Amino acid sequence: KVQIVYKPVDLSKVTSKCGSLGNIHHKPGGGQVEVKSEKLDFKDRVQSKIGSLDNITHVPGGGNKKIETHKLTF
Amino acid sequence: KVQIVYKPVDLSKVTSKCGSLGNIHHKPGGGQVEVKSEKLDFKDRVQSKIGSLDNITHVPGGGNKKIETHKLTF
Amino acid sequence: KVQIVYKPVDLSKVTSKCGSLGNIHHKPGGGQVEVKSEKLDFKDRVQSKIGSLDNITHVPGGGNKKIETHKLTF
Amino acid sequence: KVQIVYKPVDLSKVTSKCGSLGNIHHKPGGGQVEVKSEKLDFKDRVQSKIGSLDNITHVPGGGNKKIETHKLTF
Amino acid sequence: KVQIVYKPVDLSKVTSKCGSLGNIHHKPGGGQVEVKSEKLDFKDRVQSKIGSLDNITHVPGGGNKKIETHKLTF
Amino acid sequence: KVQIVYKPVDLSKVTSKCGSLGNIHHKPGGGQVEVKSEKLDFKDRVQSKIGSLDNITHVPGGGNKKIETHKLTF
Amino acid sequence: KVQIVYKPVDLSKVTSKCGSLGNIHHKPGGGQVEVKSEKLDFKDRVQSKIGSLDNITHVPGGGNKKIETHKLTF
Amino acid sequence: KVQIVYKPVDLSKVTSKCGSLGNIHHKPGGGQVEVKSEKLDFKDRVQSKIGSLDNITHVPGGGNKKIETHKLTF
Amino acid sequence: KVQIVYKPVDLSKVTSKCGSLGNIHHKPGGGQVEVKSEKLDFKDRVQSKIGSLDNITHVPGGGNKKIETHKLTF
Amino acid sequence: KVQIVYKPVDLSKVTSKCGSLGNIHHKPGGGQVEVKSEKLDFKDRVQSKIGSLDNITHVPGGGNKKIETHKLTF
Repeated sequence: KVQIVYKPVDLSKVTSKCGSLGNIHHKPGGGQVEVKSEKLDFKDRVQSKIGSLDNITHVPGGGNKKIETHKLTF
Repeated sequence: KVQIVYKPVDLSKVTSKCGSLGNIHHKPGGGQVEVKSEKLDFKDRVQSKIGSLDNITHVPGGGNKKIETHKLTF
Repeated sequence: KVQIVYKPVDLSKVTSKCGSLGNIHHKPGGGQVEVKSEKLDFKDRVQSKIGSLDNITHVPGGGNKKIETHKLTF
Repeated sequence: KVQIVYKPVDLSKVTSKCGSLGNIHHKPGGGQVEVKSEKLDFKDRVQSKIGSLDNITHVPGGGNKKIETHKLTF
Repeated sequence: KVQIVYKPVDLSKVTSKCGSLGNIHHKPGGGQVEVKSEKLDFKDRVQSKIGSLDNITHVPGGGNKKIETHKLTF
Repeated sequence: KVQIVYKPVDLSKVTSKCGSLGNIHHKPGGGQVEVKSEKLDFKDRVQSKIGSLDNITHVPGGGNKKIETHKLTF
Repeated sequence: KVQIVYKPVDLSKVTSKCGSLGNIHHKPGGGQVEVKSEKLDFKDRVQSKIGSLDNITHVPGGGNKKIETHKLTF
Repeated sequence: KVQIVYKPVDLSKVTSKCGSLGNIHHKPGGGQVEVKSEKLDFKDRVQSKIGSLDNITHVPGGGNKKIETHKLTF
Repeated sequence: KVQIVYKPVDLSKVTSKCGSLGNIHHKPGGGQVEVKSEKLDFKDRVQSKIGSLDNITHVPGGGNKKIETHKLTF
Repeated sequence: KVQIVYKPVDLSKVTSKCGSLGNIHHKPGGGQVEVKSEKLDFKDRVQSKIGSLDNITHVPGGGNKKIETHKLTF
């Protein structure tokens, strides 16, 4: 006889307050990416990024995160 | 006899407040991406990004996230 | 006879307050990335980033995180 | 007969307050990355970053973290 | 007969207050990274960073951390 | 050339919570009021209360009040 | 050239919590008020209360108050 | 050339918590008030209270108050 | 050229906590007030209270108060 | 050229905690007040209280007070 009770309780908070957010300047000089290759052989669950240039501005009013995993294996 | 009870309880909060958000300038210089190759062989669940240039501005009023996974395997 | 009770309790807080956030300048000089290769053989759960240049500005009003994992194996 | 009770209790806080945050200047000179190779053989859960240049500005209003792991193995 | 009770209690705080944070200048001269190789053979849970140049400015309003691990093995 | 920008931001709150409010007894003994004169001569925006015996019970579930005035004169 | 920018930010709160409020007894003995004169001559914005016996019970669940005035004169 | 920037930030709070409030007894003995004159001559913004016997019970769950004034004169 | 920047930051608090507030007894003996004159001549912003017997019980769960004034004169 | 920067920062607090507040007895013997004159002549911003017998009980759960004044004159 096996009895398993799984009842975690979560009443947590992840929060923020901000009066004013601003005057943000993202102005990098432009750059160069040069990639030289001959043969590309990609097999079986392969993930790739080749030859990439990017500029990202991310300014959320709050970007709080809560990540939660629950796993029960019997 | 096996008895499994799975009843997690979640009353959490992920929140934010922002008075004012703004005056955000994304003005990078333009760049260059150059990719040279000959043979591209991509097989079996392969994901790729080749030769890419991008500019992303992301300014949510709040971009809070809650990610939750529940898995029970018997 | 096996009896397992799993009932962790979480009433925690991850929080922040900020009056004013701003006057942030991201203005790096542009750079160069040059990659030379011949043969790329990527197999079986391989992840890669080759030849990459990037500029990221990340200014959340608060970016608090709560990461939680619960695992029960029987 | 085996009886296991797992009931940890967490009422903790991770918090911060900041009056004013700002006047942050990220202005590095541009640099160069040059990578020369011939054969790239990547197999079985391999993760790589080759030939990379980056500039990151990260200025959260608070970026407090709480990381928690709960594992019960029977 | 085995009876195990696991009930740790945590009411701790990790906190900070800061009146004013600012006037931070990150302005390194640009540098150079040059890597020369021929054969790259990476197998079985291998993680690598080759040929890398980076500039990171990290200025949180508070970046307090609480890391906690709970493990019970029977 | 005159430019006036009036853009105040208000995300405030005035609030209350009360579990239970009650068993309030207003039972003053009766009294007497006597006012005597020969002539009343009232002119030009006169406000008056003469000879009064009022009994008032005021028990709101909350009587939170917010008064806000915005005036711009040019 | 005159430029006026008026942009105050208010994320404040006035609040209260009360578990239980009660068993309040207002039971003053009755009294007497006597006011005598021959003539009342009131002119130009006169406000008056003459000869009064008031009994007031005021028991709000919270009577939190916020008064805010913003005035810009040019 | 005149530039005026008025941008105060307020993230303050006025608060209270009370478990239980009560068993308040207002039971003054009744008294007497006698006021006598022959003539009242009131002019130009006169405010007055003459001959009074008031009994006031004021028991808020919280009577927290916040008064704020912002004035800009040019 | 005149530049005025007014940007004060307020993250303050005025607060109180009280477990229990009560068993307050206001039971003064009744008294007497007698005021006599022949003429009252009040002019130009006169404020007065003549002949009074007031009984006041004031028992807030908290009567925390915050008064703030901001004045900019140019 | 005149540049004035007014940016004070306030992260202060005025607070109190009280376990229990009570058993307060206000029971003065009744008394008498007699005021006599023939004429009252009050002019131009006169504030007065004549002939009074007040009984006041004031028992807040906390009556913490914060008064703040900011004045900039140019």
